Amino acid sequence: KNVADGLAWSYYFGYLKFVLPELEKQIEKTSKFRSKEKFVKKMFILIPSNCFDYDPQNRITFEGNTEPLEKTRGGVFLRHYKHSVYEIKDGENEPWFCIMEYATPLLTLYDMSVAQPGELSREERDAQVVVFLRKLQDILEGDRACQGKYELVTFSPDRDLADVMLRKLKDS
Amino acid sequence: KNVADGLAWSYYFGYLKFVLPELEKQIEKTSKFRSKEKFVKKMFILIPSNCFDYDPQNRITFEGNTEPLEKTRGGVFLRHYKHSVYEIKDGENEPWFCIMEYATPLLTLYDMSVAQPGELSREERDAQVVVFLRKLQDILEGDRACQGKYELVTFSPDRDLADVMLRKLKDS
Ligand SMILES: [Ca+2]
Ligand SMILES: [Ca+2]
Ligand SMILES: [Ca+2]
Ligand SMILES: [Ca+2]
Repeated sequence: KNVADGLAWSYYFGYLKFVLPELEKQIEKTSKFRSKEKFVKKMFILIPSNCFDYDPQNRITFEGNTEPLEKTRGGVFLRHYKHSVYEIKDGENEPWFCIMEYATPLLTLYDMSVAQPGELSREERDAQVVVFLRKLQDILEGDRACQGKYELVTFSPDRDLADVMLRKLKDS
Repeated sequence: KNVADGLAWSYYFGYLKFVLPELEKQIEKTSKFRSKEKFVKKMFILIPSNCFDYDPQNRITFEGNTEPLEKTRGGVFLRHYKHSVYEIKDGENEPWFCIMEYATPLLTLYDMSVAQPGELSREERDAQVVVFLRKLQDILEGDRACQGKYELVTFSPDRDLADVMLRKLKDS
């Protein structure tokens, strides 16, 4: 029922609340990318459809991670928040540098329903997913510090990851 | 209602599923701690009570993090999972080295109810919390690979953090 709200409220208060309003800053701390033009300074939250290698042609490549985001809690607990920047080759053209995130709260809905159907039907989850994605927007859409600092991207086997991502970069 | 299950099912499939059965291994990869006895190789999930400095006497200290756990998914997405090891001073006696985690799915219930009461009441949440802790156990309690690799610890202002942790280490 209204549990997809709890997952979306946890993806925000526990992650996107403080990594999004500092994304630009943190990216401007990583030397290897500061003077690297054609780097869309925005977090792309990637959403897969259906069920189970998104890189056949091998256009995408891990190029490192941004400077961690030291956040201490309660005056004792330290936690680092870094992001993985990838390089997407546009044929012979210049390559692109983006930040992609494989959404964990959503993936745990796929993983669960494949391992615990009784608790989460593959269909009962399909409703929980559509609510999560639409709830996640309405939360961020109401946060000025996180506004325009992200983008939701959906792909599939027929929707090649490298292709769809290159499409989103020309319009960002 | 039955949403706390979704939070507990996401903390497992998205984190505890693969960091817990490898904790011992990862800790035995971090040079600074391999030859360091009095290091309880177990993850302590810390739970705070009520609402808002857990270190007055300053007995606890960040001593670094374990070797990250590179986990790639879909053949493209890289993600690092490290843990923060702290040093708890046992008076003039030898010091202890443990792994403490400030639980993210639970903290998002506290943070939320302070910022969005209408969506999550202080009481409606207090139920969601007690269910989460009881749900999280039965999931881990049913996974032999995660069994005995963790421990739930609860504290409060009257329950000094450095103090409560030292009793849990001597009783392991
Ligand atoms: Ca330059
Ligand atoms: Ca690749
Ligand atoms: Ca030694
Ligand atoms: Ca301290």
